[PDB]
Amino acid sequence: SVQIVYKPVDLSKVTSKCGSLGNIHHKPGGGQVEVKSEKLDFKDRVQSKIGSLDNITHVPGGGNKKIETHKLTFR
Amino acid sequence: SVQIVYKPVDLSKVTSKCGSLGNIHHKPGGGQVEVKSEKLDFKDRVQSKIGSLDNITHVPGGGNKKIETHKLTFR
Amino acid sequence: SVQIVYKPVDLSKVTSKCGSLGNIHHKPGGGQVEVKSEKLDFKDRVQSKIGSLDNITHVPGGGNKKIETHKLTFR
Amino acid sequence: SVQIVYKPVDLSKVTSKCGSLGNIHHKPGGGQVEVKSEKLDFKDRVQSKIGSLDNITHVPGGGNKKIETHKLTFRENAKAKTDH
Amino acid sequence: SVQIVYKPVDLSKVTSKCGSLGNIHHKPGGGQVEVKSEKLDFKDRVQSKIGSLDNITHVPGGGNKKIETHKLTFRENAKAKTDH
Amino acid sequence: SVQIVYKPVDLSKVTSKCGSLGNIHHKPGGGQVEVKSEKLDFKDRVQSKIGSLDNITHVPGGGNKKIETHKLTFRENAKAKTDH
Repeated sequence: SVQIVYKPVDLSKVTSKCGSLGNIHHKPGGGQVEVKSEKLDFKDRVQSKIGSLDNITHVPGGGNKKIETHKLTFR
Repeated sequence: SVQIVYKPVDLSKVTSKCGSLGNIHHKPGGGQVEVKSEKLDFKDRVQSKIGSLDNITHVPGGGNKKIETHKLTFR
Repeated sequence: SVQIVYKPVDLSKVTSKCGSLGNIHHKPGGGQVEVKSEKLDFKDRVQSKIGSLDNITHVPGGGNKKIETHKLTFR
Repeated sequence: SVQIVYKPVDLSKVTSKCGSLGNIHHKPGGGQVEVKSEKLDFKDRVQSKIGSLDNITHVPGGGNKKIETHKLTFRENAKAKTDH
Repeated sequence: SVQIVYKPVDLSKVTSKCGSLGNIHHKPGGGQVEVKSEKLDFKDRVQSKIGSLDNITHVPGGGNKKIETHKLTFRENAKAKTDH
Repeated sequence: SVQIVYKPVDLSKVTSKCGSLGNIHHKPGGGQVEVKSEKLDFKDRVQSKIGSLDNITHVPGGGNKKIETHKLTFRENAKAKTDH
């Protein structure tokens, strides 16, 4: 007489938390920004920021791969 | 006499939380921004931000893959 | 006599939360933005933001792939 | 309980006088201006100017400017909650 | 309990006088201006300017400027909570 | 309990006088200007300027400038909690 019980239990959790989570920003814009000139003159490939607020999250990551295999072979 | 009981249990979870989640921004616009010139002159490939607020989330990621296989072979 | 009981159980879950979720923005427009000149001249491939508010979510990601295969073979 | 008295007073006096603002007086007594062009060839996205002799005025001045701002803020409350 | 008296006073006197702002008196007695162009050849994204003798004036000045900002803030409250 | 009295007084006297600001007087009696161009050849993203004799004037001055700022803050509260 033969009895096989195959009863594995998976309660696991796989989680990613990526980028900006749960932050508090209080009054971040304040105070003077003054740019006084005669000429501003920007040519090829210029990036300029004057008194700007800029929140960027770039998330190429945070991916999850979960692989499971079950084999019972009886002969 | 042979008895096989194949009863695997999966209660698992696979999760991505990606980008900007649950952030608080309180009064982020405030203060003077002043740009004073006789000329502003912007030519090829210029990016300019004056007093702007900018929230960007780019998420190429956060994908989930969940592969499972079951075999019972009896001979 | 042979008895086979193939009864695998799947209550698992696969989830994506991608982009901007549950964020709070309170009075984000505020303060003076003043741009003051006798000439503004923007030419080829110029991007300009003056006092603008901008929320961008781009999500190429967040995709889910769930694969399961079940084989019972009896000989 | 709460008493707010908001009684700002303006009694200011502003005076401006301007004689001449931004006039063009244009009294050429003689001579000439000559602009000759003969074999021009302009193609994709050309901007061109030949023989500029403009008389131009921009006079936003002479007057006085006041910016005046008041705010009284009483018990401004904000509350923000995130849970996940 | 709470008394706010907001009684700012402006009694200021502001006086401007300007004689001439930003006029052009173009009064040439004689001579000449000549601009001559022949075989000009302009293609992709050319900006060009040949022979400019403009008289141009920009006068935002002469007058007085004041900025005057008042704020009174009483019991401003912000509260922020994150849980996760 | 709480009494706020906000009584700033401006009694300022401000005076400007300007004679001439930023005029062009242009009375050439004679002579010449000549701008000759014969075989110009301009392509991708040329900016060019030839023979400039412009009279240009920028006068924001002459008047007095004041920036005056008042803030009174009574019991401003901010509180922030993060938990995870």
